[PDB]
Amino acid sequence: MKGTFVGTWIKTLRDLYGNDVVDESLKSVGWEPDRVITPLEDIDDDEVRRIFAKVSEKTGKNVNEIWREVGRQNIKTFSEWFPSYFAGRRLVNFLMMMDEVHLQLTKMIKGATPPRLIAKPVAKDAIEMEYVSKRKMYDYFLGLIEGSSKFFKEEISVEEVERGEKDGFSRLKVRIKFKNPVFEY
Ligand code: HEM
Repeated sequence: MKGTFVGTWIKTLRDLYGNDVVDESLKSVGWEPDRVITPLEDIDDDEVRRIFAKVSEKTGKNVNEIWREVGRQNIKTFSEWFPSYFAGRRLVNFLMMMDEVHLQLTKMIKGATPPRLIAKPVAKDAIEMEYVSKRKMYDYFLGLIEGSSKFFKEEISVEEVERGEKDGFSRLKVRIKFKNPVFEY
């Protein structure tokens, strides 16, 4: 994973659980709590897992709940960094462009493997969106959806339809219902 994003995650963990909890967890992995994450570096997926596992241990919070909350908070951060994706858009449009955004933002990186986030209309007031990734970040995905709803101040209902692994990929399909219509033309 990329550095300052994970850096973002770590910052969020500090806000939720305190500096003490986070410092120790970073220390348990061989980091200095005040280690600088450079603007370019990349941090391994498996060290992230270990960090989150330790924060879970020390807070008693299940790691899936922690990921969900990190996802909910992360949307705000992405609005600081990529304001154009948020400006002048409604929630439905925002969610519908996510698959492309993740391709566009990683296409320059050798060996990149972004999540796929394909969405399509399934009713006049609803989309189905499918998470597809080797990383199995199901709760982060769901949390990001919830955080988007909060950020845009547009209420939604989210129903999980399918979950599981296939072809070496994790997949999670949800149906998202918007409060008033969005696919009538
Ligand atoms: C402006 C908003 C957003 C931006 C700029 C953004 C960008 C990114 C980028 C660059 C990555 C790293 C991908 C990689 O290193 O392979 C990532 C990870 C991820 N993104 Fe987003 N994202 C945004 C919002 C969302 C939303 C709304 C969702 C779901 C609906 C989402 C789902 C995910 C997930 C689940 C990951 C973890 C990587 C994985 O599971 O494979 N993101 N995001």
